[PDB]
Amino acid sequence: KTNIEAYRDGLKLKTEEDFFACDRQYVCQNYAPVPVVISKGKGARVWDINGNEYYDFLAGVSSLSQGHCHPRVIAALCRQAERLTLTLRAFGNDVTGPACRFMAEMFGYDRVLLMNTGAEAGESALKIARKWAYEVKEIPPDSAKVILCNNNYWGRTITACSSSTTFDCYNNFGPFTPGFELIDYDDVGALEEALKDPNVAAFFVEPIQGEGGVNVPKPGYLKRAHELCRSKNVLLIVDEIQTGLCRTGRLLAADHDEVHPDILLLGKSLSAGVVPISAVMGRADVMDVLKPGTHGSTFGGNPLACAVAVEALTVLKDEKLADRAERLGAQFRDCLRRELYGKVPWIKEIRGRGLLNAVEVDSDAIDPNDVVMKLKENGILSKPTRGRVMRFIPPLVITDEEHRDATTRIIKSFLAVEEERK
Amino acid sequence: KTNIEAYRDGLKLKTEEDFFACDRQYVCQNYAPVPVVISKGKGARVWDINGNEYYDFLAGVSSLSQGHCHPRVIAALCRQAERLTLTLRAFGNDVTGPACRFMAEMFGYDRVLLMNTGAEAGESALKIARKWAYEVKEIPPDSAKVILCNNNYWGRTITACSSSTTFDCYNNFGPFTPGFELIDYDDVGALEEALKDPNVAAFFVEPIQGEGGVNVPKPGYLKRAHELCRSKNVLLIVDEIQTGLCRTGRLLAADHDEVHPDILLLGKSLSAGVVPISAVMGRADVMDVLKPGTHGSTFGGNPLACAVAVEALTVLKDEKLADRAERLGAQFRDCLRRELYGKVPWIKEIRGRGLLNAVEVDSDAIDPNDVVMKLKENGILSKPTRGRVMRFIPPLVITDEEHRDATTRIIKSFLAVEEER
Ligand SMILES: *Cc1c(COP(=O)(O)O)cnc(C)c1O
Ligand SMILES: *Cc1c(COP(=O)(O)O)cnc(C)c1O
Repeated sequence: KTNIEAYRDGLKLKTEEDFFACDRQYVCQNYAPVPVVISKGKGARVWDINGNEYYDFLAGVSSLSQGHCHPRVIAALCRQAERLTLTLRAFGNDVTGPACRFMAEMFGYDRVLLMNTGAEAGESALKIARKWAYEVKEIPPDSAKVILCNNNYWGRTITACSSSTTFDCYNNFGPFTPGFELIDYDDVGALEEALKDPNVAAFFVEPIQGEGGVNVPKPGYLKRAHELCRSKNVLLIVDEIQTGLCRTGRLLAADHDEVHPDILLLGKSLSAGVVPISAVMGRADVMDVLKPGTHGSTFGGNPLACAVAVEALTVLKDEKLADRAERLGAQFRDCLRRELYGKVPWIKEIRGRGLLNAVEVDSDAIDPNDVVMKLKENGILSKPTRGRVMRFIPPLVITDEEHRDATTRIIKSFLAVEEERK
Repeated sequence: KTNIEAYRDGLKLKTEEDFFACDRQYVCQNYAPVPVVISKGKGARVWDINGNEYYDFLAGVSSLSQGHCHPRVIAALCRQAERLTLTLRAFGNDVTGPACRFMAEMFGYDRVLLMNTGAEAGESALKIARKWAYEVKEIPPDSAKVILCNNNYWGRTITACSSSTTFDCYNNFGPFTPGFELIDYDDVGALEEALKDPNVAAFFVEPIQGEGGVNVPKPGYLKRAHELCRSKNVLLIVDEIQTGLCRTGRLLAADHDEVHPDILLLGKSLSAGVVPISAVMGRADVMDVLKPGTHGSTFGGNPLACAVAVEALTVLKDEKLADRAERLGAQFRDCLRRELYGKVPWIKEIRGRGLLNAVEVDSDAIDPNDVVMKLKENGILSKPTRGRVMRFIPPLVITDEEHRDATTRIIKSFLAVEEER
């Protein structure tokens, strides 16, 4: 009945290959997808166009923590969408303020800036940190530096490309925005050395590196980093777009170290995967550098996304998804270590916190894509990062039985690829 | 009651003032909003929390061309939202491909890249142009230049600030992304000189500058610019995020000059103001420089936004909103000119195309905000740009009866402010 449905009917796409070809012909070819055509999602499950069921073990890289099509989130979208979707922040409305209050109180910050994407949240935090460094720290104009880590990921703008160490992310996209010092991740001594520069405005870091391969730092990393930064009046910007909102077994992964970020970033599951909405939060004397006219966005803070975000955030609490991720995650890692370590020599490491988990394989010893195909053959959808880091990031709403079943299927896939190697 | 409704009820916010104080306390204060508290929108109209009606003459700066809460668009949102909203482009789905084909065919391009915001579309276009210049033009490493115009606006990223001449956009946000050459808008000679640098990858331009003040260039500008760029193998990137999608009385504002942009940007009304979705479109040999892993976005091309965009775009066609914009916009400029030129001396110029109109005032002879308040007294909601440029950007679905009424109301507001002068 709707225009997309009717247009699609007219195209007579029956087979999965009919869709792959449509995609190849008309869609900018900047992804290499897994060959599946998903048509429905609910909770931890998706179905392809043929009625085949899978567990979704990417979940939007932790954008779907609440599950696909969560009924409450969908009801809140549809109720608000019938009333009002967009005013701009040029006009007041009856949603944006309350939603920013809800977030401010939930995370403990004076001010909430709403943007659309995670990359926009990072851009906005860097602009805040620079303008603050210039106007409050009074460092010389154009000299602000931001420290970031090797293999960081914060998105795909030119400034993010300019602060990346991933070849594909920056190659042939220059010239680059200046002002970035890259240090190793999970290395406190290198941070301490970089903090000797009094031009540093901020250290920008992930509690666990997401795209970089689910890299879990050593105990105390973030606590120690924060102390170093405070002692130099340098802002700690913590990117929780992938790690935040219950994924690691706590509300924020920073909580594991009892760290309250000077600037916090949220996105992804902030909307339960329904619409793009991201947040930058911080104390008043930092956030208030963004005076009227100095920053903006058409859709940032639109009342529809705000309504969705408050529902999505409430589901996290009501369904105790932090406790669920903590419990199931510990079990997943325990299972895989028990049944795969030793028996599968080409597994380099099994790592994670909560339900942010990875199995790094040795890509010289095995074709990583065999594991991906095999997993799919056994009803598990995932996409690696860096070729060799297999990722297991299911929605947090995955039931005990679904998780047990999935774990069994996942173990079986690795063993099957190992058998096949013989 | 959904969570936002129950939470808000608990805050006991009754007056407009209660809402403004809530904003000042919790919302990052990077806007100076007009004092109205909008609760609902329908078509060209909105209502505040006390049930006062207004005409929306900002329309999301042309994000709501289809009106607030277009029933077909909202029905499309809701139907798709029950089925599937996000897969990532890491997995296929049954929506993204067909929506991109729909777009490719409607606008006549080989490849469609879907992103979320207008800024992201601009970023993506600059990346494509730079990479193409390096890989196809073979210009030296890090040497790509992009030409754009004074008073341009394409967003708020650091790289957008780095290429702005607006003090508030860029001030204290550096150091800046290199590789930009700013020239005057609506100046073909300046473009021709700038194109002498063989390291230019692209000229990035708006068919009418939006935030810059609804600056309508001289006849032939875009046509002449495209020819100069082709002469030098430079890409013409046309930002139609504000001007496109029937706003100026044509499908694309570029159509006024019969210009097919080498890279086209859409955004805003691409979703009828319902969810952020933006698009970058271009020929295959340009767009295919974005190889797997070289660009991405979590929400870019998500199925929900696709279903919305297709419905949004079908509305524009089905409701003949280009013809509506042409016809009403001409009637608007003619009435304002006839009743305001000569009678109101502080109006510098009345200008626009279609329903992208502006009235620039002289702010040494009048307070800009007096006009804005009298408009609001008279039921017309607008926000100027650059202080002195009043903007009249209603939804295109505004009825004949509603548009005559609004036109009377705006004329009455300028005349009342002149009387009070
Ligand atoms: C995915 C991601 C981003 C960027 O979010 P987009 O919404 O895709 O721009 C930023 N930071 C981290 C840690 C992420 O995982
Ligand atoms: C509003 C606008 C943009 C930016 O779009 P956002 O979605 O606000 O980032 C870019 N270009 C033009 C011409 C615009 O009017």
